[PDB]
Amino acid sequence: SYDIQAWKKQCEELLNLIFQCEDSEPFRQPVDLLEYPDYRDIIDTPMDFATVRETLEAGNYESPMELCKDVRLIFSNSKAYTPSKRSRIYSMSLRLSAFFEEHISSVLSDYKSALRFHKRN
Ligand SMILES: COCCNC(=O)N1CCN(C(=O)c2cccs2)CC1
Repeated sequence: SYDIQAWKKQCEELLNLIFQCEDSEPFRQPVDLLEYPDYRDIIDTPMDFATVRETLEAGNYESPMELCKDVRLIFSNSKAYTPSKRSRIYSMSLRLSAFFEEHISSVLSDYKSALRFHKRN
């Protein structure tokens, strides 16, 4: 299954599955500072799923590993901001992270396999 470009549409599909999840509700767009005045005291590099989709659709990811690093940053930002491990929004992040990781694993494997096949000779 050696298509080097297949990851992109697979990532567009998994973003659609994430935008149909109620658990993505907090992570679709940026944190408003009026609501969270200290957010940028704690979080150096904001990230949200609309920004990930924009970066993909513009052609500014070279690999699904780059997309995966930004999605992971959405979840580490929630872990760094939460004042408790049992907050609503951090709890939503952990379920959404599990869903993401379950679905991205074959996208990554298939892409890495395709590059190795390309380089074989
Ligand atoms: C509806 O969503 C609006 C945009 N998102 C947003 O305001 N936030 C998600 C990122 N945040 C967090 O993960 C945490 C908050 C409380 C604990 S963690 C901080 C608030």
